[PDB]
Amino acid sequence: GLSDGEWQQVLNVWGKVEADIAGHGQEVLIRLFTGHPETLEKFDKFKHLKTEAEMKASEDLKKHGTVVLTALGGILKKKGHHEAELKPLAQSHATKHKIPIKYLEFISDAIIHVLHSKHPGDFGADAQGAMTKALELFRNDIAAKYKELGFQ
Ligand code: HEM
Repeated sequence: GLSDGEWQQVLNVWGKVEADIAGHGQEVLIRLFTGHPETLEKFDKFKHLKTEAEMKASEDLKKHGTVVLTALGGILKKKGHHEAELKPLAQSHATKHKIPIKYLEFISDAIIHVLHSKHPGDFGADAQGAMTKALELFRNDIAAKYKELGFQ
């Protein structure tokens, strides 16, 4: 649960992402894969990537970063009223992709890391607080659907 002022911060931060969605999405995925190499094994289409240079050169990885962040941005713009948008993603990630909730924690922290890396000094303490709460709400509502499905 976020206040109006916290949502305002979230959507202000998101404007930074929307200026370069593919560059942000690429770096989020690279931070996830290099920091937590077990996550790469969930992607049949990226498991061939052995080095970060290959990851950086992959146009399909940048494409997938755009897909991921476009979906997250659509959820964030709902300011918590995201049941219809979140349900299909929870279902596909539990039943088809088999993504443990832990990996959603990993990517949440990676988003925070990339924002500081690309906007040093321009991602203030209030903005980090609000973004973190929004990603926690997203993860918690996914977790509720995972529990319904019995997925661990
Ligand atoms: C911010 C969190 C994330 C968002 C918004 C997101 C969004 C999406 C979307 C929109 C798709 C395509 C449609 C679908 O299959 O449902 C997708 C595919 C996928 N997601 Fe996620 N995702 C997230 C986190 C992750 C994480 C943490 C992993 C694994 C570590 C992951 C693994 C996958 C895989 C394996 C696919 C299928 C890729 C393919 O072969 O084309 N997702 N995701």
